[PDB]
Amino acid sequence: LIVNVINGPNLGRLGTTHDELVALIEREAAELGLKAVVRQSDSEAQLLDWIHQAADAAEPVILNAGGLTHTSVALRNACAELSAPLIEVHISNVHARSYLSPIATGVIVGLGIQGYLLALRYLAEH
Amino acid sequence: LIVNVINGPNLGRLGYGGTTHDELVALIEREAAELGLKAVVRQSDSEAQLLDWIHQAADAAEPVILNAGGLTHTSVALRNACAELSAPLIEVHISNVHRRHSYLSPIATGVIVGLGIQGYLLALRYLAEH
Repeated sequence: LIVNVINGPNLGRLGTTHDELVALIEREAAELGLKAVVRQSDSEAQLLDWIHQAADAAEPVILNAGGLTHTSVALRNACAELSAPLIEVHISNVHARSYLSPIATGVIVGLGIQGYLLALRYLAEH
Repeated sequence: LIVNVINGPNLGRLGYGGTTHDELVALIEREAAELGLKAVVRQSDSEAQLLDWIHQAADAAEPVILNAGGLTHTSVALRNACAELSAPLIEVHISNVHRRHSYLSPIATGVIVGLGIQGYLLALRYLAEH
């Protein structure tokens, strides 16, 4: 039922606005039949807290981090504790140019912001 | 209009998806219709055959949803072949491959790994609205 869409460093900046996407994500979540706490931050500590909560709750996560994607063992460790599904999403294509991918259930890269809404659809059907 | 969905070596020997190929091939076509597309769902172990299908889609300017098998990691040919694609190419794997390096991913528009046979349908769904 409850899904956590967590976003990281250099995503508060982010062709969409803060909060086009949250609104895009939230209603689509609704249309699918879920609730998407959409959360953003620029610090790992804030980030890690939300991951532990999801693990403590067993509530699915949609994670995108920018700068802590390919640098953070801490973020990998917390994500290892996640009981319920973890879908890594990326808007840009990182492969032309990750820590979590061996701990993520699945990954989506390079499909814009619709990556988020596709991840949802998986979780819902699953 | 037309979406080419191609499958590489060993993918007809499913039985990964839980679901078999024949089942898979119908479902994709099934879910393609409701999105408003004609899923031309193919497979072969022949690398030559695959590459042809890549050329076909390149000449036609059609989007591809590619799931190579073991060629996805090993084959230069397949990247040159994919490097010809003008319209989108979505790379799809049923398992989560993170095999951690894939030739196609740096020239694929996007990738979907570890979401089962549903990656195909999520890939279709990006093409519909893009």
